[PDB]
Amino acid sequence: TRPNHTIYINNLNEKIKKDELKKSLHAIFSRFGQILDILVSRSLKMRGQAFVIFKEVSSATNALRSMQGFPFYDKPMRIQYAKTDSDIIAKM
RNA sequence: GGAUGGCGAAAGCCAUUUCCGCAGGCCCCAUUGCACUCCGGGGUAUUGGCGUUAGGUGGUGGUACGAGGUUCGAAUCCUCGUACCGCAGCCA
Ligand SMILES: [K+]
Ligand SMILES: [Mg+2]
Ligand SMILES: [Mg+2]
Ligand SMILES: [Mg+2]
Ligand SMILES: [Mg+2]
Ligand SMILES: [Mg+2]
Ligand SMILES: [Mg+2]
Ligand SMILES: [Mg+2]
Ligand SMILES: [Mg+2]
Repeated sequence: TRPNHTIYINNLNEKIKKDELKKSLHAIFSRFGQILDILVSRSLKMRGQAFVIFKEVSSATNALRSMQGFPFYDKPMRIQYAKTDSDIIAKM
């Protein structure tokens, strides 16, 4: 557990189309602090996972302790910090 | 794409097709995966469109050619249109 600007989320319902997932994720997470970006992919290795990048590490960390396990589409979210800064954060 | 026919030396472009295929509907298998350019696979439906970067309307930049205007005349500047290309969305 090494605090990062980006929370990593897996165990997401894989049926949900992309656009919808982002929309829903943004509604739930944008209320923990300002969000800079949400990355969703439905590649063989990326599906079921989502990368939410807050603007301040204090937000990401708060979202984590709070949304951990939260129902989402009949599936508990499993959240963690992202093993590595996100492209936009690092350049900055 | 294959085949067949048309102009061609090919490139290509056109056409046809109860050959194969693509996006869109609907099901099924597989994946618990730490990424930032994308990207598993299969069955069935399969009109129309397209042809592996594989559908469409209208829209924004571009490339191409055309028209009107600019001008003495323009290959310049201006706008309009069309074909295509990367693009966002929406629809299939
Ligand atoms: K045919
Ligand atoms: Mg052929
Ligand atoms: Mg021929
Ligand atoms: Mg001939
Ligand atoms: Mg041909
Ligand atoms: Mg299909
Ligand atoms: Mg298929
Ligand atoms: Mg002229
Ligand atoms: Mg004149």
